[PDB]
Amino acid sequence: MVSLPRMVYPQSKVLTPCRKDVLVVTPWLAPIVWEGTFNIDILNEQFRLQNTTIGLTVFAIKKYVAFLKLFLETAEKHFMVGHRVHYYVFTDQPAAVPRVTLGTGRQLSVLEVCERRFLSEVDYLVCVDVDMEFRDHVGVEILTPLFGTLHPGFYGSSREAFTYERRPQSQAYIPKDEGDFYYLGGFFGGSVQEVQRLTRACHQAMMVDQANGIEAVWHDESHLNKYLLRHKPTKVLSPEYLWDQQLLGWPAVLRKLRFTAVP
Ligand SMILES: [Hg+2]
Ligand SMILES: [Hg+2]
Ligand SMILES: [Hg+2]
Ligand SMILES: [Hg+2]
Repeated sequence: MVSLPRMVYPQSKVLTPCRKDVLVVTPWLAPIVWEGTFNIDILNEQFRLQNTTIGLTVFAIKKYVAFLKLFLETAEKHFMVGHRVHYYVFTDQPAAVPRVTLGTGRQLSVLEVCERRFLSEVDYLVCVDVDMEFRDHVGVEILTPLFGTLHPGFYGSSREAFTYERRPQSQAYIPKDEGDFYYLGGFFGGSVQEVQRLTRACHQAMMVDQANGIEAVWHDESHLNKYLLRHKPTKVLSPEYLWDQQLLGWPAVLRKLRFTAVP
């Protein structure tokens, strides 16, 4: 709760939008994080003064353990650098986890495949897929109670085109006239409490679907979209945060490609 120290930075012009090519705030007043919308120095101050600890979770089973080295090494270069980080690697091959050199204040836990642990060890949880690599800054600008990430292939599409689950028989059902954005199942997070609420909710919904003999079109992702539609995220990350340059190239609208799929 302490006050920020004296800081010197350029003034923001009230009569000058920061980005004139994209939407930077949702209808429920949640910021949409694009390069240029934030001053990382101010945000780093706020979060360091709180001695914020960020948990980063990834599941690496079978052949996916092969992606851990690059994932962890690039995260060390771009993920929450300067802040306390705790990586949680869930895997069926504990011995196959690469020994990556970590910066100070950063640790890694290998869990073989304990929620109570999270509440006690980190302030925020970030959940992503392992077959990725960081290519640019991914920092505290994303931290908030609950956040979703705009899917790179649908940020410019009409909602009718969103690949939401369209069957009323599914708990993830979302009609053609509903929906704000199409979020990625591979990059979401927020406070431990909000994240556990989301996963707990999606777990129950998927069980209901299973019992009813139905499986959502895009599984976990379909349910995450239903959850975020009914519980608006406090921050929305732009496609900068999960991109696939091989399939989508590098649009002018993207000033940075921070987290990407591995070819
Ligand atoms: Hg998680
Ligand atoms: Hg859900
Ligand atoms: Hg689930
Ligand atoms: Hg989910």
